Amino acid sequence: GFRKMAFPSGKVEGCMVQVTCGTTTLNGLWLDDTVYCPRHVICTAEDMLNPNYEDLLIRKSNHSFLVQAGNVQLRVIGHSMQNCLLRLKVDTSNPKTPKYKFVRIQPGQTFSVLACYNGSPSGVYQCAMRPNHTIKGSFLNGSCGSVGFNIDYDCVSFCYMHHMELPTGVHAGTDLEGKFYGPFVDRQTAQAAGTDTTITLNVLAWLYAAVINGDRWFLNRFTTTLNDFNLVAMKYNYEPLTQDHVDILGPLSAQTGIAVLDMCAALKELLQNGMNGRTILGSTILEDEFTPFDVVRQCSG
Amino acid sequence: GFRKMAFPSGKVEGCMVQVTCGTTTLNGLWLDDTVYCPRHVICTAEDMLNPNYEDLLIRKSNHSFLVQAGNVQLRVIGHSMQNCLLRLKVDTSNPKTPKYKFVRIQPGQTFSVLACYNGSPSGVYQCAMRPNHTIKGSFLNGSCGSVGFNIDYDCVSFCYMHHMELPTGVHAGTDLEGKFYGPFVDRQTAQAAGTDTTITLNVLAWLYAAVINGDRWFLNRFTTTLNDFNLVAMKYNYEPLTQDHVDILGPLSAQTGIAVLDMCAALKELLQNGMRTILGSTILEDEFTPFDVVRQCSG
Ligand SMILES: *[C@@](O)(CO)[C@H](C[C@@H]1CCNC1=O)NC(=O)[C@H](CC(C)C)NC(=O)c1cc2c(OC)cccc2[nH]1
Ligand SMILES: *[C@@](O)(CO)[C@H](C[C@@H]1CCNC1=O)NC(=O)[C@H](CC(C)C)NC(=O)c1cc2c(OC)cccc2[nH]1
Repeated sequence: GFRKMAFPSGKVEGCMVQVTCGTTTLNGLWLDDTVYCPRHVICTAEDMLNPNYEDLLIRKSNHSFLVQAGNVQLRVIGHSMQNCLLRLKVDTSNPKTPKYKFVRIQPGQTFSVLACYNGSPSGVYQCAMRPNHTIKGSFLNGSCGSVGFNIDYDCVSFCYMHHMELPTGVHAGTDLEGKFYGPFVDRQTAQAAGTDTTITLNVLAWLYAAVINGDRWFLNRFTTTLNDFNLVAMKYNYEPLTQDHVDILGPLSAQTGIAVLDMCAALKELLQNGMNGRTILGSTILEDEFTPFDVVRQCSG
Repeated sequence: GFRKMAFPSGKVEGCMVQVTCGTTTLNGLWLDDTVYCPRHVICTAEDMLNPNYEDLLIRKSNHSFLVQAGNVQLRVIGHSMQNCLLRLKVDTSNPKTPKYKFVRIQPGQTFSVLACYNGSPSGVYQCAMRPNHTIKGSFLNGSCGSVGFNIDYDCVSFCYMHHMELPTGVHAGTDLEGKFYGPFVDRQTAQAAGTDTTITLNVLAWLYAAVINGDRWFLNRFTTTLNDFNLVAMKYNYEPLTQDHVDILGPLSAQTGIAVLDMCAALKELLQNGMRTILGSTILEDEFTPFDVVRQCSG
């Protein structure tokens, strides 16, 4: 079969802690002797409308922060601001720290989210970095500080820390350097994102995954040039496909025997005609949150 | 919006091992000093076509089993078969054993699956046990012995151990007592599942989830008996509701003030007259249980 699959979250669960400053509590990520968390933990409800973060942070001391790993309190021995995050130095190192890296994910790429509440892991799901730099996640009150990550041979690449839910229900956050993805700001305001687009490379990978798993009703005897495909794709708010993206689909094309441009012609027909009550891999819409890597990993190992 | 979400898998990852007999390898579950795994690990590829498990197990000794946590071997000191599983006693009690229970889930219930290969966890996803006793999973060669589970208050309830991929691409397995879900058997044969039906309980949970989010156009001024609903639902390939299903809907019914039977009358009208959108599609979702809805609406 074919399902949306997240990385096993164990390596990340062992890093989640709770951070409290006054009456504000959120999640933190404890790696070696540092705890990372969103900086708005230092704000009161009144500060959040227009916070002068450097001004608010200089008024805090080490004992202002209560850090808890389960029932155990970790003593904060230093603090510094890391863009929209705080870096809290603690007096003990996390023995459960995996091999890790901090990466800045690009639009179209996917990652797993470990949703946490009060320092306790609660759920794990897969998300994609949207072209408009939001993520379509599922986060409730207390989820700030939850992280997004990928795993490669026991190394955890952390790429996202959660901060905000927009009025439309989509989400905004930062990388682990504290830099927001997109034009968002950590202030208590209603913020709109730019117009989103469909991740074309991922839709094509998902159509290849459908062929690999028996679904091929949408295929046709036609072909298209890359430019003619891109003209139709842009008309429907889909990202243009570059020659680099065609090359990425090489392995999936060689596996199914379907040329990349032949799959583009099938997608062009789907965009123009529609699905007309039919389904692809159980879905009634074109799915764009599976990368070619996600498809290859799930079908081949 | 709603999405499939799995439980954090760490407590289960700490229990995954690999079990090998000859060149046949699969996954096992290590809890305290016992390792549970599919009994077909004792078969060569040719033995699987028509195996006599009792006879095949007589010639296996404790020294025949290679159990590994990573590349660390755990010595087997006892073995027994329990239905379609093997229970191997090992010389080491797993320090990472969470608080746990073994449960046999009912059709319609959801659970997380930790797909494993060679004892190494690879991915996690949420599955629903279909009324035909299959799951629409994603499994490759080497996935046998992967487990399904739910976590409630740091207690892991194990409910599924993977054994087979049917010719239609759906999957079959057993509970942690080795009893298959459905009429399947552990042999290398093409087996067919019965025709599947829609999980009525979960469609009702999805309607309550829509009401919780302010989408309530489909509610009507009538009610139905459970029997009248069951008779109409079966004409639409929907499962009949049981007293347990009505009980499970208790919290959602109290939260919205919609009696379960009043919601069945709304669903009955949707079935007989069609659909407009709900949350906000024309297709009703049947893989989110009443617990899944509460978990994503209330937190
Ligand atoms: C964090 O848990 C707070 O620590 C929280 C997570 C969201 C709550 C619900 N779902 C979530 O994803 N984030 C916030 O509450 C942030 C805090 C900022 C960065 C200081 N704020 C918002 O997400 C936010 C504020 C407003 C708003 O105002 C006025 C109006 C409309 C939307 C909105 N979202
Ligand atoms: C286990 O990993 C074996 O240890 C394996 C898992 C499947 C392989 C691929 N995807 C999976 O989910 N299970 C099997 O290979 C089982 C072994 C049995 C229980 C002894 N066999 C099947 O799943 C199986 C056999 C046949 C078949 O024959 C002939 C014909 C059609 C389908 C089919 N499935």
